[PDB]
Amino acid sequence: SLYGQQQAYAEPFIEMMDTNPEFRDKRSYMKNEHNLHDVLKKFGNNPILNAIILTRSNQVAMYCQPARYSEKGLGFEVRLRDLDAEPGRKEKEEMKRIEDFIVNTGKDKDVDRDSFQTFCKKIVRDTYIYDQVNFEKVFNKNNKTKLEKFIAVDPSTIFYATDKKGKIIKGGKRFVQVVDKRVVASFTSRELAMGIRNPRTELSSSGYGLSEVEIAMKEFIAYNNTESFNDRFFSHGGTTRGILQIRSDQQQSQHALENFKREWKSSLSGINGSWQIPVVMADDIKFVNMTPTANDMQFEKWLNYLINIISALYGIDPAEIGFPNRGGATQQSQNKGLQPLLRFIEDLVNRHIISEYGDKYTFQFVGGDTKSATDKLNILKLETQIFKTVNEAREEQGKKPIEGGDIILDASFLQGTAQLQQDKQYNDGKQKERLQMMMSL
Amino acid sequence: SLYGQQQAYAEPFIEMMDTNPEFRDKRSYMKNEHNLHDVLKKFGNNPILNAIILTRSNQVAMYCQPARYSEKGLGFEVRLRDLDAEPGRKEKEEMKRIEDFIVNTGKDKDVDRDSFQTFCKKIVRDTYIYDQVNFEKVFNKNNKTKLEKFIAVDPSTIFYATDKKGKIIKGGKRFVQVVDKRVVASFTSRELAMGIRNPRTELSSSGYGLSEVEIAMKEFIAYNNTESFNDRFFSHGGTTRGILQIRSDQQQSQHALENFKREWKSSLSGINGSWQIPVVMADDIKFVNMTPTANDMQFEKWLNYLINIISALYGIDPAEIGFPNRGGATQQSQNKGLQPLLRFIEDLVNRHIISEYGDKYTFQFVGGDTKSATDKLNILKLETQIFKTVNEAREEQGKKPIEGGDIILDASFLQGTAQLQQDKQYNDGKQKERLQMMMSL
Repeated sequence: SLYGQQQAYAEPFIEMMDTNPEFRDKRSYMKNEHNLHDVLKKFGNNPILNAIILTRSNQVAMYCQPARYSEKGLGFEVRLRDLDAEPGRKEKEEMKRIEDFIVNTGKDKDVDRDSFQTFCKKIVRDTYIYDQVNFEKVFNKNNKTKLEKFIAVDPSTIFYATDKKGKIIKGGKRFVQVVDKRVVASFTSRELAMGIRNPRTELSSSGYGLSEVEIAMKEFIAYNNTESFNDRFFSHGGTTRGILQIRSDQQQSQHALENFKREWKSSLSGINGSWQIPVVMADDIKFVNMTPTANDMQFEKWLNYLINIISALYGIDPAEIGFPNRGGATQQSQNKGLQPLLRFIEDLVNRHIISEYGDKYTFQFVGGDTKSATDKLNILKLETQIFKTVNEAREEQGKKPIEGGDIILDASFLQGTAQLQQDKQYNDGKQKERLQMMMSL
Repeated sequence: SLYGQQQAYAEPFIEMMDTNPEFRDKRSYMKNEHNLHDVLKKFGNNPILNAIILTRSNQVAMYCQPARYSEKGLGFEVRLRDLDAEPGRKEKEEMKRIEDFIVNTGKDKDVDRDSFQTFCKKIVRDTYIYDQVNFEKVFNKNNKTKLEKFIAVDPSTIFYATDKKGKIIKGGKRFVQVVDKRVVASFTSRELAMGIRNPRTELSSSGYGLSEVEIAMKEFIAYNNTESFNDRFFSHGGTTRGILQIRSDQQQSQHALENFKREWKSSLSGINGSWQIPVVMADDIKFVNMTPTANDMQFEKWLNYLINIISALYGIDPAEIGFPNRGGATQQSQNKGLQPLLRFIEDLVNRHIISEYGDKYTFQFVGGDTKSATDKLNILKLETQIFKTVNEAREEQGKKPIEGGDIILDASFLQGTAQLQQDKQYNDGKQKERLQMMMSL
């Protein structure tokens, strides 16, 4: 079963003829194709698709460092789940260790291993080519419970493993790695993640994703063709402006025509000839125009239309990649497109890595804050009216408490205490004079 | 192994026929080419690509000096990792030494060695041509643990070394330098860095990067062709405006025609002839127009389109390099393109150089601050209400404490202490009169 024991079927009830009994084929949406990822692999060098992948992965790479060490606060942090909790002495260190582990992508430092930045750039590229992310989790050999590394794996090699009954394996070796159409490795759900952005309930989708490259493939082909068309004017075309027709009772001999070519070029070619005019006394002379006097690119609107569609599927403003936005206006779309990718990476990290440390922690990317010394002083300038005595503030600075602190900085607070002092001095007088009268009587 | 021992294969399982058993070839994306960097080397003189490389490396060069000595605060600094730590007496000097070492690119001063500026300009050029940065680390001959120099190395000469089993070497001499297709040097991971901006999980990518010159190569070729086309009007073209057809019962002899050319030029050429009109009494006279009356460049939109694509791959505004932005609007893109390059250089420096000094330190580029004397006085003008006595402020200035300091500059603070004084004088009176009554009784 794909998810678990259920009485609704979640896979094709009759076993479709997969090429191999051991794994589920990545069939195209229409089943017109069975090797979809080798189709999509051909577009991974497309310049528009790479402009999208590079702009997004450059945006993502800025978060990869820890916010803890980044004075602007931009980055990621490992945090307790509850905002109300205060972390214990050991929890603060465990969170710092998990942060360090993520940064190093593993327990020890090793320059030969990917950084978290390289990992994120990899999986972003994989999401936007394949809509499939995989990374292997490597556990300590002596202690299978202890995670040592996580490494990104080529998604085109990873397939769901299938039982002889055609059911997807659960609980066992759920995944296989296939190279040259033989299984070279296998993995449990514990050892390999799979992440998908565009899920489907469709039974024949078999749990695989859906690439925008598949959806937009016609548009990419049309783009490629219009690019080749415009380039072939130079690469393959006839640029010839026209034909100079000279006509007389009979055509010139080839010798005559070649020394007429010498008369021409020695008198009229280049800068040296540039403003001379030939005189010719042929019976008639005509020039036939075969091209426009002013050539430029064609199908510009067609290209714009195509790229507006492809950008709309990926959720990017064409203006970000150098194309007119046919909507005619518009940052908001950048935010709307980048935030889901960040959340997807967060979801993967939380489910697969942090879950080794248990549910008390959470991994989140965090933006900066507008909490300068000025802003903190404005806040405390209100908190000292509302809450804080001078000495609480100074203690929060690590500055020694002062005699004459322990007061709120409000004139009414002091006017109250000045009242209460008099109240005390009156009750003291009243009670002492009562006692003195009782002792007199 | 590329990264480390793993059960997922990270390289082509069957050894592909590399040209040499000893190193991994830099195959093109489609494997259409095996000598990719000698292809890319031909574009390193491209004017558009150099306009990008020069504008970026000029932007980067401003950071290269230390912020410590730069009164505007712009530059780099070596810092403790934790923002909460206060550096020890020896740590402050070690950080200054590491800064000096970076500036000098080595232990001693030597005018023959690259400065950090020259190093950064080099590796920026290398990133944007090859997407591969290499620098060698040279250790002291007497003490292999002590770093003496780091020097940038030609990335086109550096290849991954491969075992006889076709596996990339790890732990040993991971890198070789190849010149004239023979190995002239070898390096461990300790002795040579490799940096890559555009990583791939693709098994056949073999750990190498992906140049935008490779992706955009068709666009660069189209650009080159359209430039040659527009130049060849002058360099090679016929600029001839038209043919003056004069016609009569028979063509003039060559002698007649050459002395007609003398009659023409002596009467009509240059400024001297400029406003005279010839009278001619031929049977018929015709002028055939062979070019437009007003010539200008062609395919301007095509060029703009191409450069907008190339700029979008590199992440630069065309307006920065003298082209219309086809998006029609837009600094933000400059920031978005320069910040990743800075972070990449930071990541390389942290992983490879600072790591010799251990994880307690961090290298970062830092911008200036808006912390003039005015801003500091505004901040302290609030801190002296919220936190600081006069004497703490003066001590922070190195100015002697004054009698009548030790007070917060708030009227309520003084009104409180003026209360508390009276409170003391009352309790003093009460307690002394209590004692005097006890002694009387």
